[PDB]
Amino acid sequence: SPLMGGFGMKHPPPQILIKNTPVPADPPTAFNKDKLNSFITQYSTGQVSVEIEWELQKENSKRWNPEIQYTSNYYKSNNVEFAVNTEGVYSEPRPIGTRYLTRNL
Amino acid sequence: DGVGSSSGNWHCDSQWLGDRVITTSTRTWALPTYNNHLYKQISNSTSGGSSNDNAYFGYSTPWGYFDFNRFHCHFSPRDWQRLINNNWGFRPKRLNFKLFNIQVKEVTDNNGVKTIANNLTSTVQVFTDSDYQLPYVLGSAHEGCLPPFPADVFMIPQYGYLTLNDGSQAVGRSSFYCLEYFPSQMLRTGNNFQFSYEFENVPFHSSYAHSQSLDRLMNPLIDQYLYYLSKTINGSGQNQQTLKFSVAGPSNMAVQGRNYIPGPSYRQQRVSTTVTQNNNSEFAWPGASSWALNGRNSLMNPGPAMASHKEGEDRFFPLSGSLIFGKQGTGRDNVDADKVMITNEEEIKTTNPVATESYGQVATNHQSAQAQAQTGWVQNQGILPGMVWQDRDVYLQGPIWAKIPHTDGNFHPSPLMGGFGMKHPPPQILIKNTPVPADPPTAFNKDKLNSFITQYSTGQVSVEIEWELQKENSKRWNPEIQYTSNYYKSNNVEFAVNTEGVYSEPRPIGTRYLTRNL
Amino acid sequence: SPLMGGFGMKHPPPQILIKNTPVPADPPTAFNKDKLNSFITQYSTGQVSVEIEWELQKENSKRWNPEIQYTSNYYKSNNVEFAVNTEGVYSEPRPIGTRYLTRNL
Amino acid sequence: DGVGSSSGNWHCDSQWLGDRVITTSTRTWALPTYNNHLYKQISNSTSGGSSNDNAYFGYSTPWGYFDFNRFHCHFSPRDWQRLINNNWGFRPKRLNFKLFNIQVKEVTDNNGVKTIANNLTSTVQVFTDSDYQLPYVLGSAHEGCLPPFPADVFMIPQYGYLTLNDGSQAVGRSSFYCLEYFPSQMLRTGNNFQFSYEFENVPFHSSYAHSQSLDRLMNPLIDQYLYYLSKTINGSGQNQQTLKFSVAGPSNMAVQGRNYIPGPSYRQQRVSTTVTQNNNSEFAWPGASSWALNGRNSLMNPGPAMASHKEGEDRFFPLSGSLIFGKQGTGRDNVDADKVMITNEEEIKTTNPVATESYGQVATNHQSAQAQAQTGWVQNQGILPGMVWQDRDVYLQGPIWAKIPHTDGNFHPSPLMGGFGMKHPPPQILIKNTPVPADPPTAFNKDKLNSFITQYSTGQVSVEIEWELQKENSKRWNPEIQYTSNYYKSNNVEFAVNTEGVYSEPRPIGTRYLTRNL
Repeated sequence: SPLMGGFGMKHPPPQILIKNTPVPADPPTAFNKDKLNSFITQYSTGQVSVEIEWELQKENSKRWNPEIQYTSNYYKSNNVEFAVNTEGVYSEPRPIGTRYLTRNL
Repeated sequence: DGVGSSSGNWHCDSQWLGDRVITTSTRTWALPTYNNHLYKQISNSTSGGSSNDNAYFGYSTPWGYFDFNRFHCHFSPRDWQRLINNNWGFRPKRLNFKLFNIQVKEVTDNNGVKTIANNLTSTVQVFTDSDYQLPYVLGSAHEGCLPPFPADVFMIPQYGYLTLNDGSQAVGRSSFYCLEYFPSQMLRTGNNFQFSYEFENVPFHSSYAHSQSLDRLMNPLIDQYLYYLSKTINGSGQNQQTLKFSVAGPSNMAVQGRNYIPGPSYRQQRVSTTVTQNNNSEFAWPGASSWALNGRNSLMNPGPAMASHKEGEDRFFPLSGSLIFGKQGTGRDNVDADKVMITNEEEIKTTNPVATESYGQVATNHQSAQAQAQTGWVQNQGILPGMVWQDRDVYLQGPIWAKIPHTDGNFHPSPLMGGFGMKHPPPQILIKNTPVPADPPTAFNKDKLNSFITQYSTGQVSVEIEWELQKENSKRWNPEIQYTSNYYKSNNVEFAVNTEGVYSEPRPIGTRYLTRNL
Repeated sequence: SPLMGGFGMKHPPPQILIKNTPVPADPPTAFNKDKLNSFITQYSTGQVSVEIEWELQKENSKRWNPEIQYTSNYYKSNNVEFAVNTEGVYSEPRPIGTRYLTRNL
Repeated sequence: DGVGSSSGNWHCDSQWLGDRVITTSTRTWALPTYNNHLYKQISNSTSGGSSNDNAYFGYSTPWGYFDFNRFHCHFSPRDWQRLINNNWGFRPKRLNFKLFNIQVKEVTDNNGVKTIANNLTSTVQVFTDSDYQLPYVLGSAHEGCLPPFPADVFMIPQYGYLTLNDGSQAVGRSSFYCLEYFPSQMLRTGNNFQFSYEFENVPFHSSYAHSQSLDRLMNPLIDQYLYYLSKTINGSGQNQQTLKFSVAGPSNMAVQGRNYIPGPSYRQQRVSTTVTQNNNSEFAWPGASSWALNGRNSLMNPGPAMASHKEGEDRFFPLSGSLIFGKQGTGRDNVDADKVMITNEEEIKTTNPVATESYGQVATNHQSAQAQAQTGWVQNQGILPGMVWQDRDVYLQGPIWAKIPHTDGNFHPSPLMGGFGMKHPPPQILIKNTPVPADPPTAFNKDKLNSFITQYSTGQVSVEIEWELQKENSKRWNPEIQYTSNYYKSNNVEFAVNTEGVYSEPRPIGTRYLTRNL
């Protein structure tokens, strides 16, 4: 199990590598054997989509009293947590774990 | 399809069948980049607001939206005249919407001069809130709808929404919505977008005016078999108390028994358009009727459907009881009375109470030999069994529909500004230009990109709505009142363009000209 | 809708009425027309079971920030909320509503 | 069935097939009312505890539970002797459990005299935690199991559980379980209860002792083809440094290369049963090995499976390294050494390190002409590749199984007290007398009833377990060591009743008498 947290796999999702194909500038009219070092300045943009299906393990606890749950605080604040600021900057105000429900040992 | 092939044709026409009329309208739109592709938290603090009643909290989105929630977006003045002069009612049935001929442009500024060129590879994103998961802003009479004149090119309004607020601050229950968290179709210059919508069943709008009044439904020739107390004393002194009863008949119609009563009220202040009849004081906000929600006062505007004025009292209006439209070219702030068009609901005076009067009088004590009978003015009256009323009339330039708020209970959810109330109205159609980043640095930087190519998009939008008609079957002998243009000579034709090409709507047009019995 | 909260029905769950059948004591050996007023002192006990099926309306919100949720407080206390005391007394420490999730108006 | 018909028969026997042995045991039980039908919060404050290491928080339930997690509950001494003398291994396969002949009694006290009578209409509730939704208390060596002697009548232990605690207080993560929130069968005197359970696949228990040691697996007649550094200096002064190498052979077995090494360690303190060899100080708790969890120290007891003592050192034991059983009639607190039975694991000295020794020595520096080579005692050693070890032996009076804690990771989850570790062990069987209220008041009172008829229940319980056997196929020529009774005359027969009818187990019996190669 990865020490930083997560799922350890011998064959994880493969690395996806992307590069802009070089586009040479105008070459000299006389042959030169050296590799070209004059290229048209280029960059690329586009959209990327990733879809992941997750399997869930539902809880079947017989605990009587209510569990601890992650919840936002109703108390008034200048900004909504996990939202944008007045300058459009998105922020994550706190780390959120996964361990709120309980089960016996 | 391709760069050199049109993705749609210009459809703008009205087709009149027997019980149905199909309206089609096409417009050319322009969509800029809003908020520089950013979401921004907004509030009365950001806009400088100070009053508690106007405090708000919300977000402004980089998305635009298409709005066609005004009748003139679909009906020409002639079609509107035909509809109102030939039908007792109408209602929308189904909707067809199309986006096509997408054209995305890039703008480059060198020095005080801008050059515009096509960006054939850029995309525009469009999706419909068919599940109604976003705040609905089409239920407010906002600007930015399709122009009434087909030749006008219009700018797509920016989409924004409000959430729960405490002053200029938010609360934990406040919600933040990201419109990129929705699946949306991405369209290049060759692509088009279309969807169909079916209106939920709604009652026909009352495009008629009653030819009878609620207090004059009896036979004027026959007495009732019911009696009334005519006298209490002994006429022509002390100790003169003696009960009396008389038949209620044509000579005294006011005391006849009646099965139904006029609809509810919430009294408005009365304002004259003859300025010297008004009080010499500032009474707008103070004198206005209002309602309160969580400590915030909101103007009662336009409020319950009530008759604007008593017969012959045309100079008076209720302070916030009526829709006010602005004439062409009218300014935004503090314009004179001649620069606006004050609608009136005099047609519903036969069933609805007068906005500036008490509902009636109610007994307030027990009369006796020592105490004279006392009555009190009913300034507001709620719904009572046996009440009947007419809803507010709709107008050519007025709204068409509104979304019924998702609540546990509601009563007669006809929109108070006029139109058809629906739990599932036509969905919001949101559109945005996909950001196109400028040249990024050659060294990786984790910050989000803030340098983008200046872009805007343009194209055509078509909306087709099928309307169901309720024909009139009146046996009235004398001719009806009909909306008509005036033959008398004028410098310009009403509902036409001026010498500068400016289209104007000179007056609001209602729907209630034909008559039917009560 | 009931003003105290709940579901209003013209035909709600019917009233279930229960009574111990009277068991007369020894009657006199001579007939007496008066109704008997001497009965064996009795009481009854047993188990009662009620099963109710509830239909659920799931939430389909597009809200980005986390919702307000009912949660127990982790902070230490002498007793667990909604549990028994050292004397076996069960207690409900607070009223719990139903309105924590949010939706547009 | 009915009041006058038995709901089951007395089944108590052992059936020995070829590779399987089926043990059946029946006992008579008595179940009182616990906590007067109440759930009670318990903690070290309620019991008067003060130390941090012994602080706890939990609940005591009115439910009892059936426990048969000890080998003597199923195996008679003769059956145990056969199993240990004739098999190299064994493991449970399947389970059958029965409750029958339910008898519920009511107790009435008039004045210093109690009368007991049947209550034919009262019920007893039984259910199994097949989904393992309740805290598992069968994994601890608790009293209250079925008696080893079939004629003994036993009292059902009360069920209790512990949750998260901070001192004597609870936290928000603490859980409270109501056992009435589970479906349970209600049984009158005519009803019976039964269920079947299948043991999950577990390795065979090692009921053998190795006839070879891990350091003596080589051929004693042939040299290795590997060398060792025999000398470093120049024998018989200064400047005498010269490397040397020799063949590792039978004459020096300690330096031969080996492929596998003894298993892990965690050193224990050494205690002599000859009291005058021990230090004249109080060293129990202080001198003991421990581990810490959330600031609480818990004794390392019994800890890793390690050899109890070196060859011939029988008088010594590890301070908390071994299971300690009490002789019949032994008191609860501060009993002498002759009143308890100290188990030992000398059979695993061939593969496991000695509990009271260092694992070995490890280099702690770089030797040079100025610094002499230094080594340090490895007092605890974790798992290393190539390690082999034997688990702790099981005993006739020892535990059978335990529940593997539901955690993300574990290593070799064999219970440290001995037995078979299972993620899904035999489920807890919980039993309780249904409360029978006394006469209630004739006027309604909303408070829960606190006046109940004094009741207790009795009946028979039967459990049948099928065990799989691993037969021995040794080629050993000389006879093996076998467990045997001593013929020499004695006042009483071992594993029998006394003149007062008291059954006693005079010694712990292991399983490792047969031998096999390493």
